[PDB]
Amino acid sequence: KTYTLTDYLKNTYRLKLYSLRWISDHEYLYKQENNILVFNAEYGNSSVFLENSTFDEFGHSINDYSISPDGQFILLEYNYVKQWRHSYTASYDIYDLNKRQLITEERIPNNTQWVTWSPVGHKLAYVWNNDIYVKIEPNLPSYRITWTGKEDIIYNGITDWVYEEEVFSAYSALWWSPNGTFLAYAQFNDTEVPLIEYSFYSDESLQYPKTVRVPYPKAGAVNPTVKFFVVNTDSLSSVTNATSIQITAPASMLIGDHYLCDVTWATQERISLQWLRRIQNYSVMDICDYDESSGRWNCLVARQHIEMSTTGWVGRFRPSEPHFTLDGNSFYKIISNEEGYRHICYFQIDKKDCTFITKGTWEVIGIEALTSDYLYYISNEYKGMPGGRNLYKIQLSDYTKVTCLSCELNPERCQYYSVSFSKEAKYYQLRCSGPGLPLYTLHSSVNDKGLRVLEDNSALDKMLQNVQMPSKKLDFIILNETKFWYQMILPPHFDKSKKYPLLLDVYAGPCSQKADTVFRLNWATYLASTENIIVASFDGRGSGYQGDKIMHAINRRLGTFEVEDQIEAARQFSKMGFVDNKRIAIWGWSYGGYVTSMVLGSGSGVFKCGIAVAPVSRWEYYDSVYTERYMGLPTPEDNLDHYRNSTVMSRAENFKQVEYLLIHGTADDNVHFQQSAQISKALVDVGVDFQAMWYTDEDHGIASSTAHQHIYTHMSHFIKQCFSLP
Amino acid sequence: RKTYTLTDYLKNTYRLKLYSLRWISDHEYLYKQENNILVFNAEYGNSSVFLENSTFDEFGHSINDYSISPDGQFILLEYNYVKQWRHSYTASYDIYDLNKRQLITEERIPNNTQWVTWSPVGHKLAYVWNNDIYVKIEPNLPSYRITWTGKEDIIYNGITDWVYEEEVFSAYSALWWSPNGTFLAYAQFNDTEVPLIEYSFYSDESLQYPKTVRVPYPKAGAVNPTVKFFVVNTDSLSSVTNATSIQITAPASMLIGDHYLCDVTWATQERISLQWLRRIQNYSVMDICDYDESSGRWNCLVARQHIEMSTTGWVGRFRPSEPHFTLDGNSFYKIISNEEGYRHICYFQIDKKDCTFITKGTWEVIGIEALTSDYLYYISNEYKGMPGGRNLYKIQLSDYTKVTCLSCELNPERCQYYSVSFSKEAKYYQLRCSGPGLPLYTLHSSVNDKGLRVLEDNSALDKMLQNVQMPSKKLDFIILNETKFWYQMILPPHFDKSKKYPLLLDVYAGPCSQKADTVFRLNWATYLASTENIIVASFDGRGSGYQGDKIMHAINRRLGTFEVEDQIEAARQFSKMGFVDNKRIAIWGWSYGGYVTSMVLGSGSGVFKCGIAVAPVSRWEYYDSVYTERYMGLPTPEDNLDHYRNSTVMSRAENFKQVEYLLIHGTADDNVHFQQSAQISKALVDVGVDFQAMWYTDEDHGIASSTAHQHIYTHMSHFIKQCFSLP
Amino acid sequence: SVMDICDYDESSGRWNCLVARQHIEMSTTGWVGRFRPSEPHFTLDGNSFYKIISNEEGYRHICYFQIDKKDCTF
Ligand SMILES: *[C@@H]1O[C@H](CO)[C@@H](O[C@@H]2O[C@H](CO)[C@@H](O[C@@H]3O[C@H](CO)[C@@H](O)[C@H](O)[C@H]3NC(C)=O)[C@H](O)[C@H]2NC(C)=O)[C@H](O)[C@H]1NC(C)=O
Ligand SMILES: *[C@@H]1O[C@H](CO)[C@@H](O[C@@H]2O[C@H](CO)[C@@H](O)[C@H](O)[C@H]2NC(C)=O)[C@H](O)[C@H]1NC(C)=O
Ligand SMILES: CCc1nc(CC(C)(C)C)c(CN)c(-c2ccc(C)cc2)c1CC(=O)O
Ligand SMILES: CCc1nc(CC(C)(C)C)c(CN)c(-c2ccc(C)cc2)c1CC(=O)O
Ligand SMILES: *[C@@H]1O[C@H](CO)[C@@H](O)[C@H](O)[C@H]1NC(C)=O
Ligand SMILES: *[C@@H]1O[C@H](CO)[C@@H](O)[C@H](O)[C@H]1NC(C)=O
Ligand SMILES: *[C@@H]1O[C@H](CO)[C@@H](O)[C@H](O)[C@H]1NC(C)=O
Ligand SMILES: *[C@@H]1O[C@H](CO)[C@@H](O)[C@H](O)[C@H]1NC(C)=O
Ligand SMILES: *[C@@H]1O[C@H](CO)[C@@H](O)[C@H](O)[C@H]1NC(C)=O
Ligand SMILES: *[C@@H]1O[C@H](CO)[C@@H](O)[C@H](O)[C@H]1NC(C)=O
Ligand SMILES: *[C@@H]1O[C@H](CO)[C@@H](O)[C@H](O)[C@H]1NC(C)=O
Ligand SMILES: *[C@@H]1O[C@H](CO)[C@@H](O)[C@H](O)[C@H]1NC(C)=O
Repeated sequence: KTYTLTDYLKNTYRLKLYSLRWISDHEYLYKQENNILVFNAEYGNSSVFLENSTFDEFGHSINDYSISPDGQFILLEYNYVKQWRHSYTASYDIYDLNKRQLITEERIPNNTQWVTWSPVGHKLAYVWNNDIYVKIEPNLPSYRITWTGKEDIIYNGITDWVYEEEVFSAYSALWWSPNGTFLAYAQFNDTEVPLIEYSFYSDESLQYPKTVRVPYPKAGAVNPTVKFFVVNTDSLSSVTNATSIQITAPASMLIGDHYLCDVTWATQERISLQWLRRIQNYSVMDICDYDESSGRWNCLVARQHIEMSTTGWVGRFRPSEPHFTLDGNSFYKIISNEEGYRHICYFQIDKKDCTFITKGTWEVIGIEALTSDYLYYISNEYKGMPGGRNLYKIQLSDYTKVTCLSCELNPERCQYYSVSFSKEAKYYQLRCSGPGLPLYTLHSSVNDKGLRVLEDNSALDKMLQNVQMPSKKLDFIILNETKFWYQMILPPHFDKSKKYPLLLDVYAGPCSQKADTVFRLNWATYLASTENIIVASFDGRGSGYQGDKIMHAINRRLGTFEVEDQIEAARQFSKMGFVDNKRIAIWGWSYGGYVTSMVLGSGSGVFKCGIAVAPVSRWEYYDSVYTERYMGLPTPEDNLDHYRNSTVMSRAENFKQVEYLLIHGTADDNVHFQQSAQISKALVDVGVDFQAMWYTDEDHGIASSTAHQHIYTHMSHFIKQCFSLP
Repeated sequence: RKTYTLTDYLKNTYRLKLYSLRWISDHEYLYKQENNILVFNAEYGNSSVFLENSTFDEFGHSINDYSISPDGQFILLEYNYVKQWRHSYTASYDIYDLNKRQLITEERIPNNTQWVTWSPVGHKLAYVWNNDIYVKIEPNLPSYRITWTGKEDIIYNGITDWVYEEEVFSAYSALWWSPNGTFLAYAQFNDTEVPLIEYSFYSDESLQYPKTVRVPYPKAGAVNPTVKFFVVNTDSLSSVTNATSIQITAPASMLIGDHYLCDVTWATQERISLQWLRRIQNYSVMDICDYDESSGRWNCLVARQHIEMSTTGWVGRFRPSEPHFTLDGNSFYKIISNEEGYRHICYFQIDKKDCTFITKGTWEVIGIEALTSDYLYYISNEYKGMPGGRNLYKIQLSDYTKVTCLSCELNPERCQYYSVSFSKEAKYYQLRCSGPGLPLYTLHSSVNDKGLRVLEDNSALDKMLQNVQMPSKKLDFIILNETKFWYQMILPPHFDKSKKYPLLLDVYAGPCSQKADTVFRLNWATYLASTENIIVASFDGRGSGYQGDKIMHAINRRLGTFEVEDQIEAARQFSKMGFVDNKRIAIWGWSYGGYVTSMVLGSGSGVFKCGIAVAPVSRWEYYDSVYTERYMGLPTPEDNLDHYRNSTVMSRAENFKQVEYLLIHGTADDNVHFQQSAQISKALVDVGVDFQAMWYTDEDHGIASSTAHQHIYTHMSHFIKQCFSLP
Repeated sequence: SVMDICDYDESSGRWNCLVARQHIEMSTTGWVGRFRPSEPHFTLDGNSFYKIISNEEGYRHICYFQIDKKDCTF
């Protein structure tokens, strides 16, 4: 038997996880059953901590919970209503975590946007109607920090649509000081930001469709503006409104449109801020000390470090974050070296030049932990594979003596790692993501030895024994003296003397990686296991984790090299002799939707057919922060010419050679239906037949249980027919 | 050799020729030739060139349409045509003088003018601009502002709001001149509490943010626009003072709740008839209103009121029918359902309560086309007992039993569908013939009744078409409970009853619909029948029109029931007929038809393999109030909510697992909103049924754009071909 | 009246006057200046300037301004 569509859609063969949240440097929590238990590692044992049926009589079903770092209060989250990718709305209730009695008075209000404990003690910070509130005790009246909060126009301590999606990847824009004395926050001003407007059809009982109006800056439009503040949570009278000390952006930033792109505390009294110019090739970091006598914040002009880029933009998606030594007089941050590669720099607060603590033809992925002895980080060095993740440990006292940690713990099963550290890194967890079944293991960083297996996924392993699973290749091809990596999802009982159809699974967007060592049970698994379709993905120009030379390649030049490199990919695959040339398809979601569209638009005649889900159609339609990073401004004096040369509409005439499926959710707040509306219109006008599917009230995820089920069924029907599959 | 292909249909290969004339006097009409516009003498035809097409080019715009003043002195010129809804649009206007030689330059008609009309004699103008009414006594003089209240999307003076345009007046105009252009009567519509349908218009790829279009549109049960009525006196317009308009208020029984103004007809120089309709559309009232000098006001005497009601259904076919006053205005004729339920001509006296019927029978009068003093002229489907035929009749007024069929016999093989254009006092008439053969336009005298000349016999079209293998049309009936129900079939050429043909059921099936008729058409079906060998059939079952009230009011308060079942029963009778492949029977429709199709596909009947729904209604709460409520009453617990509730297509989603479905809809459909199809797709996704969708960006209800018209038919053609396993 | 202080940004090529370097001069008893606001005399480094302004007794005296501080000293 094979891994069917219903198997993927009903999640029969489930990957097991080990999610743990460290309350301390010793103990973590795990939902094992329905209820929460406290685990250790010092003698190794564990005990039952609390039940989801200690709050059975609560009345509601809790969406999430939160522990107050001191361990005295639990914060229960229910009435969850989703907004965008991260933003949402909930009701919150607090318990005296000891007595497990509900805190009855001064309750946190319904319709709260964000809530967060101080890193120590049990202070609260919440956002409600775009305003910031603070609760020193979970049973005392809140202290109202901001008063400017206005729906859709002024966000205090939460992000607007674009800062949520592209800049912070979070709703909240609040940052407590290490020891909970100071609360920093951003305030976003959407006043002149244009609204995207779209209909929401709602339940069928809704007679007249609603119009949703999100302030959303499309490429070139009036962006939001941002101010930054710090407030002292201790000294906080009720007799007088709380005064909030502003920190303005540096001069070189105030001179034109800009973004606040990083917030990192250093000590109780030191905060660091990274600002980005709207043209995202220049970025500045301010370090700001508190003044005990002023009550104010001073960022020294000489202390300003600058992150520049003349080959492309800055960062991978945003400038990298700093990690501060305990004294706060020094920090490490991942940056690009003189020849492309992204490595860790040791900055001395009181000067300009870092020195690189790493070098070579491989990028560092992220800094995971810092002690005053070593520095822990993830990279793709092992076996010079960019699609692999391994955990490394570098000695601060000697930068040349770098010991690996994960790489060889299990080489065959495990080439892709992530790590969750304890509260001071006395222990750490390893998520192995593949290419074998995910493996979760608890280690001690004391003597770097392994403690125990947390999840070896043998349960899933056992019921995958009588399934004919797809296999997976992961290898490079050389193009113009460059290693370009691809992956293949090969059908079981693969026979390279046979000719298999192929689906090119494309994302291809800036700094992407579709060819990795990650193990996945997805739609491609069904396609190979059942339909005997090879599913392949190729990391061409503009993909990530290979240096600035490959990644910046598409700078100001989207819809070119990454599009062209996807076609060349197929040519290479087919010319490996196991591919039916006559049956090659292409598909992608979001950016990949755009690339698929572009390829089917290119007229190369490699591709028989293709699917594009929520594609971009022309870059002016997508949002400023993302689009402008790689494209610039759509003005005649910048890149308006190329914005025009990259629209899918302009290639409508070419879709006559291909069978095409275009799918889009009508309530897609991210990639707007508009984009697909313009593709279809463009196609109609040249007289090309294609398939279409809108999804009423689905967003960019098309993630409703029933919609998800439907879109994959539909696409399966499409691909099979295109492929003459019975 | 060859057949009627898709490109044929789509590229308009075999054109159909019309003869679009405009009467101007009693003996003369206008036609266009080399683009040159000529006047013809009906008696002789010694036709001279009226206005050669070289006069308007250096003038430098696009002459979309034109209009002569009735006295013949001035030509109105329409340009910058920008469409609103079905009828409503906006344009710039220049006036051209024949006598003074050149065009007018001073006090010019505004850009963005909503509507323009001449007085019925002379050369007065009345126009609406920015929802307000203006009058030009002389094309060159300043205009007198009649109304100061008009506010965009809210107060509509002399033009209709969305619903009144589509549903009541089938016009953008709410202006009616008195016969000799002395009085200007108008309606004012208020949409203050009318909710707005809102939808994205996407425009050119150059528009960065989609525009939200917003339109006052009462859905079933929603707050309706209100209506007031006025008459102004144009001869007594003062420059020094604001012109006063006299309000005629609706009768007591109408103000007692929501209502509509449905009809406006001037009777005489100083007499107007107004028909009002209750919101529950089974009770309507006609007011005859006379001017009174010594008061200045208008009086509609209670004793001259005329109630027109229905207990089986609604009043009228779609609206109460219009009066036809005798020259002296003391009497009128109108089509009303009789005691048998058949629509016939009733003769009414202003100063009396009962009418007397002057036609009767098991058939219906379609329209009163002319009324002289010797003859009533009317179109009916009496001939041969074919409800799908239309012929011309004259009633000898002096003895209404003496009736003559003017068109029946002229050419009974070629011609059984007719319409008529009468000259101003009916001295002459154009007869248009629309089927079953090729269209035929003929010009006639009323005195002798002799045919004068063939204006257009489509021989040009006949020439090419005898090389093409064309489908026949069979028009017949089947008997269901000793009731005849008619169908038509577009039969592939060389049709063989030994063979089993795939069948496509072409469905409208709205109230008072008629899909089975004698009209000749060149459509998508002509292609399916000729090229693909699909039998396409249509069937007029219960709810359908021109066959009496018993059949038409059968769906009263019960939409999405009998008209749906009768479509299913049709196909059954069509299989049972012996020349139909059971395994290949599809169904498709547009508007109401799209609703029926969807309702049939979800039926569980299992008769139908696959179906196509274009811009369907999904549930009746989504459609406009005056159409829907005519048939459904209000969606309330007190009226007809349960049935609104049972008659949605969404509640049948589960059953779509049984058919192959294609659901198509334009996004800028202001009529049946894209909403309706959004809710269908969503209901289908929710029960895990696979269907096919196609949205059309910025298209409206007609999906009428050149390229979008071609696209949708090509798309449908592929769906049908696959469903029927055609290569 | 408002004194803007504008710097040439090298990478830009453009000129920029930061709002925090804006200096306001106004009068409640009449017009600002003798016939126009007074001209600034900058110290060599550009960071400071002297200016004749009316003092709180309506007497025109030399005030010492810092580019960043709103308030001067006479
Ligand atoms: C978010 O940004 C908005 C600008 O996009 C800010 O709104 C501006 O603030 C000004 C002061 O409140 C407005 O009015 C000015 O008021 C002064 C008072 O003395 C008058 O002299 C000015 O003539 C007057 N300006 C005008 C043109 O009326 C601005 O008009 C106003 N701009 C807007 C709303 O578009 C918001 O205050 C800001 N919010 C926060 C808290 O940062
Ligand atoms: C259009 O209709 C509205 C009612 O929907 C009328 O507005 C009312 O005006 C009267 C004044 O006599 C007020 O008492 C009401 O409060 C108003 N209603 C609302 C909610 O606006 C208005 O009179 C109508 N306009 C015209 C031209 O007749
Ligand atoms: C991890 C998924 C993701 N995350 C992000 C946000 C970060 C880049 C910060 C991570 C973005 C940027 N909006 C996208 C994205 C969306 C649309 C397009 C045209 C391009 C990129 C995606 C892809 C997706 O939503 O499917
Ligand atoms: C002849 C065209 C037409 N004219 C009219 C207007 C009158 C009935 C007054 C004549 C209407 C009524 N809105 C419709 C119609 C539209 C939608 C629906 C659900 C039902 C009926 C159509 C059908 C169409 O638009 O194709
Ligand atoms: C929130 O929900 C409802 C208000 O409709 C009410 O029963 C309850 O008191 C509210 N609770 C809080 C925490 O304010
Ligand atoms: C705080 O500020 C707001 C408006 O700025 C004001 O209305 C309110 O009274 C103030 N509250 C206190 C306690 O001063
Ligand atoms: C209408 O439009 C044209 C072109 O903009 C212009 O010549 C004319 O003066 C405008 N207005 C009037 C009053 O017709
Ligand atoms: C007529 O009425 C309008 C609006 O009521 C008023 O403003 C105006 O004074 C009058 N028009 C003239 C010019 O007499
Ligand atoms: C038009 O009709 C009105 C009202 O009957 C009357 O005053 C006038 O005589 C008529 N004018 C002409 C020219 O017929
Ligand atoms: C008989 O009456 C009608 C005739 O119009 C027919 O369509 C229907 O099937 C029958 N009715 C019932 C309920 O038997
Ligand atoms: C960033 O990009 C621009 C546009 O290509 C380029 O001219 C320059 O290198 C950078 N601009 C600035 C102001 O730093
Ligand atoms: C400037 O003058 C105006 C008008 O005389 C007056 O309202 C105001 O007092 C003055 N403003 C200032 C800033 O003194």
